[PDB]
Amino acid sequence: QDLMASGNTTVKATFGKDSSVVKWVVLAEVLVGAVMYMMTKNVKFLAGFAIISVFIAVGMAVVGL
Amino acid sequence: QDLMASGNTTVKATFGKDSSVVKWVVLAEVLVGAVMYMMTKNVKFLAGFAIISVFIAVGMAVVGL
Amino acid sequence: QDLMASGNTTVKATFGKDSSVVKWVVLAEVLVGAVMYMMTKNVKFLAGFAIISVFIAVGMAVVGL
Amino acid sequence: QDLMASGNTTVKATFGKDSSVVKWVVLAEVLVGAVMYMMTKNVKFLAGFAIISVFIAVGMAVVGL
Amino acid sequence: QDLMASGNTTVKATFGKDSSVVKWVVLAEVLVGAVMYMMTKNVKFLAGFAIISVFIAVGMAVVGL
Amino acid sequence: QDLMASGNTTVKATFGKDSSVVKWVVLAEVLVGAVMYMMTKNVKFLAGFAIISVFIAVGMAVVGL
Amino acid sequence: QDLMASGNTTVKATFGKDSSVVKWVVLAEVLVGAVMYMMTKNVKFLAGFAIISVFIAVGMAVVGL
Amino acid sequence: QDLMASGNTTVKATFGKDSSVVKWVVLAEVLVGAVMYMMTKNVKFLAGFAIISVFIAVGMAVVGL
Amino acid sequence: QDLMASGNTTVKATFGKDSSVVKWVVLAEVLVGAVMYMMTKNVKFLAGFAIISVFIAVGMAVVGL
Amino acid sequence: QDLMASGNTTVKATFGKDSSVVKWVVLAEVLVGAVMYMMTKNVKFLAGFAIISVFIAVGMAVVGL
Amino acid sequence: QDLMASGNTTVKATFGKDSSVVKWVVLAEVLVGAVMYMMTKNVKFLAGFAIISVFIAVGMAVVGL
Amino acid sequence: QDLMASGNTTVKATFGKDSSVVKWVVLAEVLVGAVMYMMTKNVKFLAGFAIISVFIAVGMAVVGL
Amino acid sequence: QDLMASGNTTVKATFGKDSSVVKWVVLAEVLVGAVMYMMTKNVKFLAGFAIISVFIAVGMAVVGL
Amino acid sequence: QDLMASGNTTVKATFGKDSSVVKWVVLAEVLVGAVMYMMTKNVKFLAGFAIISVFIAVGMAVVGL
Amino acid sequence: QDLMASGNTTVKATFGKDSSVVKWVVLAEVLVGAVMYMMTKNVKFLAGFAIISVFIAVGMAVVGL
Amino acid sequence: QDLMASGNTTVKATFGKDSSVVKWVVLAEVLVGAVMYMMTKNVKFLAGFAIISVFIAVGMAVVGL
Amino acid sequence: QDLMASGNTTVKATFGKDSSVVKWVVLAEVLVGAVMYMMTKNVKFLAGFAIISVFIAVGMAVVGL
Amino acid sequence: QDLMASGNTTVKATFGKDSSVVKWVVLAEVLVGAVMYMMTKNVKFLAGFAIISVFIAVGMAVVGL
Amino acid sequence: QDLMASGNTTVKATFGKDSSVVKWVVLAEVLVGAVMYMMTKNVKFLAGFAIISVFIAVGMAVVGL
Amino acid sequence: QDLMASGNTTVKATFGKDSSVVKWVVLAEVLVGAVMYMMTKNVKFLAGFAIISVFIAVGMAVVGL
Ligand SMILES: CCCC/C=C/CCCCCCCC(=O)OC[C@H](COP(=O)([O-])O)OC(=O)CCCCCCCCCCCCC
Ligand SMILES: CCCC/C=C/CCCCCCCC(=O)OC[C@H](COP(=O)([O-])O)OC(=O)CCCCCCCCCCCCC
Ligand SMILES: CCCC/C=C/CCCCCCCC(=O)OC[C@H](COP(=O)([O-])O)OC(=O)CCCCCCCCCCCCC
Ligand SMILES: CCCC/C=C/CCCCCCCC(=O)OC[C@H](COP(=O)([O-])O)OC(=O)CCCCCCCCCCCCC
Ligand SMILES: CCCC/C=C/CCCCCCCC(=O)OC[C@H](COP(=O)([O-])O)OC(=O)CCCCCCCCCCCCC
Ligand SMILES: CCCC/C=C/CCCCCCCC(=O)OC[C@H](COP(=O)([O-])O)OC(=O)CCCCCCCCCCCCC
Ligand SMILES: CCCC/C=C/CCCCCCCC(=O)OC[C@H](COP(=O)([O-])O)OC(=O)CCCCCCCCCCCCC
Ligand SMILES: CCCC/C=C/CCCCCCCC(=O)OC[C@H](COP(=O)([O-])O)OC(=O)CCCCCCCCCCCCC
Ligand SMILES: CCCC/C=C/CCCCCCCC(=O)OC[C@H](COP(=O)([O-])O)OC(=O)CCCCCCCCCCCCC
Ligand SMILES: CCCC/C=C/CCCCCCCC(=O)OC[C@H](COP(=O)([O-])O)OC(=O)CCCCCCCCCCCCC
Ligand SMILES: CCCC/C=C/CCCCCCCC(=O)OC[C@H](COP(=O)([O-])O)OC(=O)CCCCCCCCCCCCC
Ligand SMILES: CCCC/C=C/CCCCCCCC(=O)OC[C@H](COP(=O)([O-])O)OC(=O)CCCCCCCCCCCCC
Ligand SMILES: CCCC/C=C/CCCCCCCC(=O)OC[C@H](COP(=O)([O-])O)OC(=O)CCCCCCCCCCCCC
Ligand SMILES: CCCC/C=C/CCCCCCCC(=O)OC[C@H](COP(=O)([O-])O)OC(=O)CCCCCCCCCCCCC
Ligand SMILES: CCCC/C=C/CCCCCCCC(=O)OC[C@H](COP(=O)([O-])O)OC(=O)CCCCCCCCCCCCC
Ligand SMILES: CCCC/C=C/CCCCCCCC(=O)OC[C@H](COP(=O)([O-])O)OC(=O)CCCCCCCCCCCCC
Repeated sequence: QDLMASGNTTVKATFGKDSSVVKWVVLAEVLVGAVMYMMTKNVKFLAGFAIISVFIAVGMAVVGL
Repeated sequence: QDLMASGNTTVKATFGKDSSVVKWVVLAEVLVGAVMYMMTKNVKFLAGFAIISVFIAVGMAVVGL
Repeated sequence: QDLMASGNTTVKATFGKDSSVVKWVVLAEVLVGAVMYMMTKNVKFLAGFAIISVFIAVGMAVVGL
Repeated sequence: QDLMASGNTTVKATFGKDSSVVKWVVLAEVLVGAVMYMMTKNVKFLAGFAIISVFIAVGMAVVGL
Repeated sequence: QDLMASGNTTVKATFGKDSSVVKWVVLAEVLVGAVMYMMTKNVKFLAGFAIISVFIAVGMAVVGL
Repeated sequence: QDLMASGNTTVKATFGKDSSVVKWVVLAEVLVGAVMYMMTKNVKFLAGFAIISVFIAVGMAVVGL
Repeated sequence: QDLMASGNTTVKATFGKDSSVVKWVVLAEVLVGAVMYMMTKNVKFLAGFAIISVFIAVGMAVVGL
Repeated sequence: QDLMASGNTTVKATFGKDSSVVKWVVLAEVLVGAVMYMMTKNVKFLAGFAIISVFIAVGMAVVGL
Repeated sequence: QDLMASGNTTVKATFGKDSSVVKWVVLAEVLVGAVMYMMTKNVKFLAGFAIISVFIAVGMAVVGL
Repeated sequence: QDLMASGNTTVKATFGKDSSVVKWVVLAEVLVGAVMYMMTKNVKFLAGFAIISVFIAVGMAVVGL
Repeated sequence: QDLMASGNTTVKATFGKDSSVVKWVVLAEVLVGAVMYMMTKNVKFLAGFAIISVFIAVGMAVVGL
Repeated sequence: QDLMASGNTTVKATFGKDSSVVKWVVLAEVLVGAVMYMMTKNVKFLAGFAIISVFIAVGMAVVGL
Repeated sequence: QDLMASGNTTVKATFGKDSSVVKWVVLAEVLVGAVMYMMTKNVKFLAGFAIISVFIAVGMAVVGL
Repeated sequence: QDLMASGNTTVKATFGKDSSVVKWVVLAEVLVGAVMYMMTKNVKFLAGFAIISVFIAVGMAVVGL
Repeated sequence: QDLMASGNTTVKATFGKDSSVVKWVVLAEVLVGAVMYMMTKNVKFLAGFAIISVFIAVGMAVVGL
Repeated sequence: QDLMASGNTTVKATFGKDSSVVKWVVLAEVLVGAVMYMMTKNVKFLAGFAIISVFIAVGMAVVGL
Repeated sequence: QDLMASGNTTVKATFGKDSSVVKWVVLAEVLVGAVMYMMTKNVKFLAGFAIISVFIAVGMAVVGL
Repeated sequence: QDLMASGNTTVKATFGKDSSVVKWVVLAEVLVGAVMYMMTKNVKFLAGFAIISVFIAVGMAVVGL
Repeated sequence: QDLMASGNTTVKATFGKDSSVVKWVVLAEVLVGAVMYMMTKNVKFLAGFAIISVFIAVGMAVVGL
Repeated sequence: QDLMASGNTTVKATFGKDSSVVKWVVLAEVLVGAVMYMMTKNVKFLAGFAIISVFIAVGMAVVGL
């Protein structure tokens, strides 16, 4: 008797591991990092996209959708 | 002579430990954390999904539904 | 010559220490706290369910139903 | 020559210090306070049942039934 | 010798668990919630249809028509 | 003996899943979001139309008209 | 038996993909961005008109008017 | 059946490519840059008017008024 | 044998699609919107006359006078 | 057989495009904007009289008095 | 048949281009600017009276009283 | 028919070129500059009273009271 | 054959342009404005007596007593 | 034939230019300003009594009692 | 014929130049200044009691009670 | 006829020159200064208690309680 | 021939300057002010009893009983 | 001939200087201040009980019961 | 003739010097201070429980319950 | 007659010296210190867990639960 069971499918494909939103977030990270590195010359901005990637992976395994 | 005993079943499966609402809350946490980390570069946002998980567990054992 | 003595039983089992209404109130507290913590990142919301629990206990001993 | 002297007994046991109505009023106070605290997070609602209790005591000593 | 026994049938099918009025009430809830969420951006409006559903169920079991 | 059975058809096509009112609500959401994003520059307004869409779907399956 | 079918045409041409309101919103974005960049010298304001454009496109395909 | 078609002309000549407001914005940029360069001696302020100019051009071609 | 058939003509020209009352209502809307926008500076008042117009159209087609 | 046709003339000259009320509204806008700019130093108040002007024009063409 | 034509004269001399209210507004601007410059040492306050002057001029030509 | 013409005299002598308020503002500038120079040893504070003086002069000629 | 012609004189001097009632209304406005300005510090109260004056003038010319 | 001419004298001396009420209003202004300045340290409160004084003067000349 | 002339005496001695309320206000200023200086180490708080004193003097001469 | 004359005594001994509150303020100053000097090694913190002392003296002579 | 002259004495001592009712009103004012100040921390409540006192005095001199 | 003289005694001992109500008000002040100081860390809450005490004293001397 | 004398006992033991509420307030202070010190590293939070303790003592001696 | 005596036990074991919350606070301190030391290389972060420990001890002895 679960009254919100009908939506998982949609959610899983719009906000999920294989979805467009996630790729847009990672693309934004790349561009922000490049623009900041040009202005400050600080190496901490060259790792940005890596730490996010691993993070997202570890996250989606805890939800189990 | 308990007059609201008939509903527990439904409640327990719609708002419970094994329910879709809880997974949607945790998914929202992941996405909010990623978007905030991209804009501020602050590490406090990388722990978000963990502290929530433990919290929910400790909560559902106190209700005992 | 008490004219409302016949109802205590029912009341005590519908609005009492061992009743479904109380568990629904505590469950609502858990869910509200999680949703608020996700949006504000403020630790005051992680204690909610504890303070309510003790409160209810201290209350039901003063009524003595 | 008091023409309403016959009823005190009944009144004293239905609307009195040791009566069911008073316990139902205090129980309602507990429940209202918990539900309001969950929605507002304001501490003024955690004192409700105390101030009522003392109040009722001081009242019943002035009537002297 | 029950003088209003003839009507239950009609009532049970016009104002009952399986009736059109109940579905119209739940539909109104959905639409009101969507319109309010668009104007305020407050999440309390996304739960509306669930709490009503459970409520109606628990109600119709107490009447026993 | 259901006395309001004659109207479902009309209702289902005027206030339903495939109806004009729903599309006008979603269009209003798009426009409100764009105007607010221009003035505040806050990303929470870029998700508006998605969360509403899923919501409506999950709603219309619970009514079953 | 749809009772509001007569208006779509008008709506689609006044609040639509090819309408004047949308162009006025995008023009406002350009001007706000220029005035803010002059006062703060922050590059985040140089992307404004792009993100809005894509957004509107993705929106109008979900409504399907 | 476009109900706001009558205004484009006026808008296009008051808030447009060939309008006085745009020239006042660029003039303000020149003056702000000179005053800031005098106080800080930083070369980033000598490019201000160029980047704005190109920006406005690219903007007005996307609106197509 | 319709006993009120003689009046439609008059009604249709005094309270109708092409009548003076409707234009006075729309004129009042324009003036109220301008006066409110001057005092609050809120954009919701700039759409008033549009939503009314479409509304009236959709209405007069349902009456069919 | 239009029973309110006699008044348009008067209305059109008292509440119209060429009327004193409209000029008083625009004058009030100028003065309010100046007084607010003096106290806050915010540029949004320097555009007030323009947006109103265009608005009124677009309005009076939809009424067609 | 203009019913408010009798007042323009008075208005034009009390709230107009050559009126005392306007001079009091500009005087207030001068004094506010001096007091703020003394406390912050920020040059943006030295232009205040100029931008207001031009503004008022451009305004009074659009009203045409 | 100017309805606020009676006050200029008073205003001109209380908030004017030859008034006490202006001298108090300039005196405050002197004292603030001395106290700041003692703590920072920065020469920009030794010009304060000059730039204000010229400013006030140029201001009072634009008001023409 | 006008049956109420005898009273105009009296009316015109008791409720008229040159009458005591009007001066008492304007005096009340002055006092209310001062008391409100002292408590709120809002400038809208400093214009009160002006707008009323013009209003009364424009009114008495429309009656023509 | 003015029927309320007998009272002006009294009014003019109780609610007038030379009356006690006006002095009490100005005294209240002084005290409110001092108490607010002590708590906020904002200079806008040091001008209060001046602006009121001029205001009252300009008011009493328009009434002409 | 002044109807509130009887109270000046009392007022003048309770809310006046030589009254206890004024001394309590100045004492509060001293204490607030000391406590704030201890926490911030900012010299603007060492002048507080002086500026208030002069202010009160200049005020009481304008009321003339 | 001074209506608040009865309290001076109490005030003068609780908030006065010879009172405990003043000594607690000076003690707090000593402790804050020592803790700050330990962390920054800046000599400006070694004068704190002196400047406060003189200040309080000069203050209490202006109140004259 | 005054037909109600016999009662003044009684009235003057029950509702008068030296009567118990007046003291009860002033006592109520004190208590209300204290309770409100405790809950809001707003200084306007500390003046209550003073303004009432003067008021009553000025009132009883106008009646002359 | 004072008709309410019989009650002063009772009033004076229930609502008076030496009464329980006053002590309960002061106790409430202490507790409210402590709870607020814990949450905000603002020193204004540490003076609460003092200012009330003096206030009550000054009040009871004006009533003279 | 004190009508609320019967309650002091209860009050004195529930809201008093030796009561559980006071210990819960001090415990809350300890926990809040520790959590804040962990996040900010500011020493002002290490004194919290001391200043409250003394405060409560000084308070309970002024009430004298 | 202590009305909240029933809860101490629970409180003492959930918020106490031997409780899980305290250990979680100290664990958080360790982790925050390590992460900060890695990024800044400042030795002040290596003492964190010690100062907290002593603090908590000294606190729990003052409450005496
Ligand atoms: C729906 C369409 C999505 C389209 C995705 C394309 C994204 C392209 C973004 C490129 C922007 C580059 C701008 C930039 O680098 O400026 C630097 C600023 C730094 O500002 P700050 O650190 O000084 O406060 O950086 C910032 O502060 C933030 C600016 C960038 C944030 C906006 C992008 C958010 C999109 C996230 C999508 C969420 C979808 C639900
Ligand atoms: C029923 C369908 C549920 C679908 C669940 C999908 C959720 C996907 C959400 C992704 C949104 C990402 C937006 C974002 O990151 O923006 C950042 C903002 C921060 O705003 P602020 O901190 O500046 O005030 O973040 C915010 O402030 C909050 C924005 C996100 C909150 C909306 C999500 C709430 C859904 C909870 C479901 C409750 C169900 C009863
Ligand atoms: C009879 C069936 C009971 C079913 C119980 C299931 C409860 C599940 C509730 C989950 C709701 C989550 C919504 C949420 O978190 O939104 C946050 C808002 C906060 O609003 P605000 O602070 O901005 O004013 O939060 C709020 O403001 C309040 C929203 C939640 C209140 C509704 C729940 C009340 C049920 C209490 C039952 C009483 C029974 C007599
Ligand atoms: C004879 C049988 C008695 C049974 C007693 C059981 C009582 C259980 C009550 C639980 C109700 C909880 C509902 C609740 O908390 O909602 C909050 C509202 C607040 O409304 P508002 O503040 O926004 O106006 O709260 C309210 O506004 C008031 C709602 C509660 C009032 C109804 C209870 C009155 C019973 C009193 C008995 C009198 C007997 C003569
Ligand atoms: C017999 C045919 C039934 C047809 C059912 C279709 C229902 C469709 C309703 C859609 C209406 C949407 C309007 C809306 O969302 O406006 C918001 C307002 C909120 O007003 P407020 O909160 O500001 O006071 O919302 C409101 O305040 C209430 C407006 C909606 C209430 C009217 C619907 C009641 C129908 C119930 C049927 C009962 C049958 C016995
Ligand atoms: C029947 C014809 C329907 C036609 C549909 C076209 C809708 C087009 C709407 C475009 C309006 C844009 C205005 C806007 O963005 O202003 C922002 C405001 C925000 O106000 P606030 O947040 O500051 O209180 O936003 C608001 O607060 C709300 C303003 C918009 C609400 C009005 C639209 C409601 C239509 C819903 C239709 C219901 C049908 C039953
Ligand atoms: C119907 C005729 C439409 C005419 C369209 C022409 C638009 C031209 C607008 C140019 C305004 C430039 C002003 C400006 O840049 O000031 C900056 C402010 C920023 O304020 P803030 O960030 O400090 O709160 O910016 C703001 O905060 C917002 C100010 C701009 C908002 C007003 C424009 C809204 C028009 C939207 C049309 C909706 C139609 C339904
Ligand atoms: C309608 C008439 C328009 C007249 C146009 C003439 C503009 C002349 C402006 C010259 C101002 C020079 C002042 C200056 O350089 O000071 C520097 C400050 C920097 O402040 P900050 O960086 O320290 O926060 O700079 C600033 O922070 C901003 C100060 C300048 C902003 C005001 C100009 C805005 C006019 C835009 C017109 C919009 C029309 C809708
Ligand atoms: C026949 C003799 C006439 C004597 C004329 C002398 C008038 C002197 C009036 C001075 C009253 C000042 C009181 C005041 O300022 O209080 C403010 C209140 C505001 O109340 P609110 O806004 O909070 O609802 O303000 C108000 O709300 C209204 C209070 C004032 C209204 C009473 C005056 C009406 C007289 C009009 C004469 C009509 C003759 C037919
Ligand atoms: C008939 C006898 C008249 C006696 C005149 C003596 C007046 C002495 C008044 C001194 C009061 C000082 C109180 C004070 O400064 O508190 C500040 C508050 C501010 O409140 P807020 O801004 O936070 O809403 O300030 C306020 O909000 C308003 C409080 C003061 C208003 C009351 C005085 C009104 C008297 C006007 C006389 C009218 C006669 C018709
Ligand atoms: C009738 C008896 C009068 C007794 C007079 C003795 C006054 C002694 C006051 C000493 C209080 C010291 C408290 C203090 O310094 O705290 C600082 C706060 C600053 O708060 P903030 O700036 O952070 O908002 O400071 C504040 O924000 C304000 C706190 C002080 C305000 C209360 C004193 C008002 C009394 C005025 C008397 C008016 C009589 C009508
Ligand atoms: C009623 C009992 C009074 C007991 C008096 C004993 C006072 C002992 C205080 C010792 C505290 C030492 C703490 C310390 O030095 O920390 C440094 C901080 C500096 O903070 P910041 O500069 O980084 O913002 O310093 C601060 O920022 C401020 C912290 C100290 C302020 C609290 C003391 C105020 C008491 C004043 C009494 C007023 C009575 C009405
Ligand atoms: C004949 C015996 C008289 C005995 C006199 C003793 C009076 C003692 C009164 C103490 C009551 C304290 C209660 C209190 O402070 O509560 C605050 C409320 C405020 O309510 P609100 O502002 O939120 O609407 O305050 C109020 O709203 C009003 C509550 C107080 C009003 C009742 C007192 C009226 C007595 C007047 C005597 C008239 C005799 C003809
Ligand atoms: C007859 C028996 C009397 C018993 C007296 C014992 C009193 C004990 C009270 C302890 C309550 C502590 C609660 C507290 O501190 O919460 C803080 C709130 C602040 O709320 P806010 O500022 O956010 O609106 O604080 C408040 O807003 C107000 C809450 C406290 C007010 C209730 C106490 C009133 C009793 C007055 C007695 C009057 C007798 C006629
Ligand atoms: C009846 C049972 C009582 C049980 C007592 C146990 C208390 C344990 C409390 C531990 C809470 C720790 C939470 C915490 O430290 O979070 C920090 C926040 C700071 O918030 P902010 O400064 O950012 O606005 O801190 C806060 O802002 C406030 C959060 C803590 C306030 C809630 C505790 C109040 C209880 C008082 C009892 C009154 C009884 C009448
Ligand atoms: C109920 C389950 C509890 C689980 C306990 C496990 C705690 C593990 C925490 C590890 C987090 C490490 C994150 C970190 O080091 O980031 C550094 C930031 C510094 O931020 P800032 O200084 O730049 O403002 O650090 C911060 O600013 C603060 C981030 C850490 C604060 C969150 C932990 C609070 C838990 C307290 C429990 C209270 C229970 C009532």
